[PDB]
Amino acid sequence: GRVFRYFGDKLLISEAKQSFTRVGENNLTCISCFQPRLFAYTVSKDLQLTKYDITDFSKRPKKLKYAKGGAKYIPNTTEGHYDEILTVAASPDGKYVVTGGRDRKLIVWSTESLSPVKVIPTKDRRGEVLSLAFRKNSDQLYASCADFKIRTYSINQFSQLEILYGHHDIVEDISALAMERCVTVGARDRTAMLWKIPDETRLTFRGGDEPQKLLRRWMKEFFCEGSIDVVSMVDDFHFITGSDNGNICLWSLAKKKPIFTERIAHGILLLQPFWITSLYAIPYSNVFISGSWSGSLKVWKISDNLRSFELLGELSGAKGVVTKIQVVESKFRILASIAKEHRLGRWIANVSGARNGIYSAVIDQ
Repeated sequence: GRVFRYFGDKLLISEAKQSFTRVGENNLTCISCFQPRLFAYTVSKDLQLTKYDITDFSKRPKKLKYAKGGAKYIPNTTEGHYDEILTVAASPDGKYVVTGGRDRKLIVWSTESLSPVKVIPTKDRRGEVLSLAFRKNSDQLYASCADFKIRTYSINQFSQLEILYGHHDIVEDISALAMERCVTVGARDRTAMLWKIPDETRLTFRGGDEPQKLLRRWMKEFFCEGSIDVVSMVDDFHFITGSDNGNICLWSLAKKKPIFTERIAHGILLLQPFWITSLYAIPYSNVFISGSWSGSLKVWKISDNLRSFELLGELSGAKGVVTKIQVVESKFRILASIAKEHRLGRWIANVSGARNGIYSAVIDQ
């Protein structure tokens, strides 16, 4: 279960085909893609869940069906959303799509009819759902929540399996592959945590390095980190994080500190760095994609020795706040949800080219 996909150098990024599709909704917060006919699912603060056919890389995402929630659904076990949907994940088997958000509910819908087949409450008055991730090739779902807990589920049992404890702030983002494990990030706790579910153990990785101290040890020959916001797993032994100081860090499970750091990865604009608001490592490959609100999607390549990563290129048609990135293949198709606002309501001054919809990029070789 390690990195074996080396197509980073092959990618024809400079000649990528770019498109954008407007939606009549406000503020996409997440996008989830299904891969065996390929599908995408989008959720919005406007309480809309939408399904797209994305199998034809020649044409933009084709809208198939939608379901909108609303005030009607105030109780929390009703089969509809009544507060901001923050996250969406498509089940690996093609049968289910599950949503969650500020109304402290998981709602699992059938992909067939886009109808709610099960509603599973978190049962906590602070348990907002912030992020979802299925174990790959499984029905095991992991939901990171705002009450500092990660909840696990068996989706074809429609039940809650257990609860994981460790974080000391909201668990903003969570990533999982094929193993029965997951990575989470705790925002202001400035930790990433690796949960080995069957071993009942957990690794803890710490950021939040004092700049004066960093400068002090750099003189042996920058920007304050206040939150680690995003995370993505590249293989069963490595992962990447993104912070609100622009840092993209590569971590190995064996090391306490990051094995590599690219500081202010999306630049600045006395000095303020662009946050990393999106991060997706395509599983077991040497490429990952990063997003902010700086107007482009940065594609990076990891070294074959896994000790560094480097800038492959930029996808510059991606104006707006990138809230989520997914990658599908047949040819790579990058899909990214673009909003005028940050998923969680963090305040963003002047977003250039603010807009609502889905960015698509098709890359060859």
